Amino acid sequence: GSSGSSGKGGQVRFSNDQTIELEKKFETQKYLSPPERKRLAKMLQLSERQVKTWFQNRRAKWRRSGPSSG
Repeated sequence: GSSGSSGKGGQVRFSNDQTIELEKKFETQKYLSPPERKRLAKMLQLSERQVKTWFQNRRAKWRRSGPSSG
């Protein structure tokens, strides 16, 4: 009962599988060099700007989520 959730917010455009991986990646690396991001956009069928914006914004948020002060 107590259990609960929230969010489902954001003007992001991605697919189920796309999002799944898109995240599983940022986990191992908050960022991604051009060499990869380029190929990734082809693997997940996403766009460079989509793989560059998502991550970028992701970290910006993750930072606050993580205790890592500095």
